[PDB]
Amino acid sequence: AASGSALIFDEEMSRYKLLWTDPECEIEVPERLTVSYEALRTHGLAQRCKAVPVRQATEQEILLAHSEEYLEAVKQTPGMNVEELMAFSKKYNAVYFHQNIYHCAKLAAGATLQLVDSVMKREVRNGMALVRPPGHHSQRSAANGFCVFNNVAFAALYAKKNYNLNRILIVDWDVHHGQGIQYCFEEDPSVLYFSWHRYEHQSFWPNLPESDYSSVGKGKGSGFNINLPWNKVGMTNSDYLAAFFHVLLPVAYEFDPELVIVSAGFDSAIGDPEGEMCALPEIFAHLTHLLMPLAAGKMCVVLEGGYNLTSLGQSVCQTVHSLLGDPTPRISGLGTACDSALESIQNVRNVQSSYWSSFKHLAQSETNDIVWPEPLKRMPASVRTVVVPPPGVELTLPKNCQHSDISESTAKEVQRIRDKHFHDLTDQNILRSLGNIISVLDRMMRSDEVCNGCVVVSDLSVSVQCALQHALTEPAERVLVVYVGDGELPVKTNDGKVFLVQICTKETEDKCVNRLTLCLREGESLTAGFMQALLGLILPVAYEFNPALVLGIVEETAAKTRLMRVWGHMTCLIQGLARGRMLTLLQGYDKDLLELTVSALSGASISPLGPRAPKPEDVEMMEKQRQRLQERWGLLRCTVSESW
Ligand SMILES: O=C(CCCCCCC(=O)Nc1ccccc1)NO
Ligand SMILES: [K+]
Ligand SMILES: [K+]
Ligand code: NA
Ligand SMILES: [Zn+2]
Repeated sequence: AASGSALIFDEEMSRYKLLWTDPECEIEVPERLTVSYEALRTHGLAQRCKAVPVRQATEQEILLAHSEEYLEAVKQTPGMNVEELMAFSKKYNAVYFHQNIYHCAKLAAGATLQLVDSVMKREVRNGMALVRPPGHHSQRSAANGFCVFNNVAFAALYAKKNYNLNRILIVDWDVHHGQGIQYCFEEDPSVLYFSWHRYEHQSFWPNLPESDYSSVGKGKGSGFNINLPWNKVGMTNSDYLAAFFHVLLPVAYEFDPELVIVSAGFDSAIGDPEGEMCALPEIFAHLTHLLMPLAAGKMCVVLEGGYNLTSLGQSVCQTVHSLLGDPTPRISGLGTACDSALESIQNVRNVQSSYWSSFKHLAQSETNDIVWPEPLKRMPASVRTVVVPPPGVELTLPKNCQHSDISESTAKEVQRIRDKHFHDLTDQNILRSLGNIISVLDRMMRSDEVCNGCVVVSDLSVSVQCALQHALTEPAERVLVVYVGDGELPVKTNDGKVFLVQICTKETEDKCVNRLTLCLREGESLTAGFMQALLGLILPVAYEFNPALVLGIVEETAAKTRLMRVWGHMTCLIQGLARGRMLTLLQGYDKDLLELTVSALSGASISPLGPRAPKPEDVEMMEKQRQRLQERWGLLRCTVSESW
């Protein structure tokens, strides 16, 4: 199984620049590459990636996406003087040429192909190519928007041809629309293109009607092009995450790509003079993290734009941190997307409802100078995951996992807690597990040596009570509890410090807004239903709640239901919260569930779900939960609110 993250970079790509006055092009500078690599070096991140050399894309590889006429014309630019390069540049929109840009364009494209090969050959899990010139605007026969050749279109075409892939996801989170990519794949159902972009009702460059939400693809490709236009500037973390939870992720997990390619322009970040958005560099840690469970982790991140040298370096670092598996930063202050964003989101969801299961209930009425704080450090835990199996059970752990050793003080605390709240308890196995829970929690909370943990337990109520209560003291300001099982737990949600997600079998009305109860009907559609709940309900609320610790709980009766085909996906996605600090209590020994839990907790790749559609009874149940909760938890909203 693949390990490591590739970093593809070469300083030759900084050796072309603009040679005449052009206020429109002067932002695209060599230093974008320099500053990004050096930020990766400053933070120790480049040193932890597998350096993979660049190469030239061959003529045959260029012709996968471009015409002979356009290649032949670009092939002449190395012989041109400055006057001739100016004349040639003026034939295109917002692009400049330089004696060395053809060379660099072949390197940017070859670097991307190097990244695809490394990932697809399983030499690395994932990676990032830091390239110039960018590519997502270039077209079959035109340079455009600082782009000469379409680096990301190459990668998907090349991955199709040489690895016989049937499903490729391209995510373009650059602030501009990648119209070159859209045109390349508009008729192709094998490539799903998603782009958000500043649009402002078509007044923002490149000013194209087909960058609107109504362009869904053409022909056999209808439904595999998704445009989310931003019609105001100032979009925040909340807007970007609303886009992911309510548009991109439901479609991406249903598509089930075999490879993910990211057109990663960071001009969508705060401070950028082109984007004028307000999302913090830390959001890219989460945009990367939320997509990493797809395609068994096979993700190729390719640099596009980004022009504020400061937010550029920080956003590159946040992305590579997540590719390397470092713990995600906590995102505070999340809430409803703004009204303009909710309008764009509801519009794209409505036009896409003809094509995607997650949105299908919408189709009929029966169914429905700028400055910001420096990012904190993101250091991997010495031991990522600690595991406490039943006594005697030895298991093969991934290289970054360990078994627990109850201390003397810990043992005194269990006696104290025993001598207050469970006085008639002497079952020295339970008392061992309570020492295990406290020992694990103290390593998670106090030390940065250990990130998360999993403890197998016998008695739920005493273990849950001591886990939760021990977390609340020694401050964990807020605790998210995720319980798979029936019955009521010793968990009080009447103070705002605990949010409880319960996935159960009995349909029970819940009364207050700090509890989300999901009764999913039994059957084969249960896997699709849980995934829809996870992306569209659980993750929006959890992200807004912003817990300091996550407590997972699985009762023994549920440990062999179809609902635990998704346990790995939830465990990976839920580590976007609380900087990955999650304690899981498994009731009873299940060898596989404990293996899967530890695997996901440790950051391993997880198997795809493959293939369908969920029961309409479940969709109605979930939308009733959204109605009940979205006034309190605005990140749940995916429509504009009713004005009174
Ligand atoms: O980042 C990019 C390319 C940016 C496209 C060029 C912007 C168009 C423009 O008109 N820019 C401008 C002109 C004058 C003054 C300031 C900006 N794609 O992802
Ligand atoms: K974009
Ligand atoms: K397509
Ligand atoms: Na021009
Ligand atoms: Zn851009």
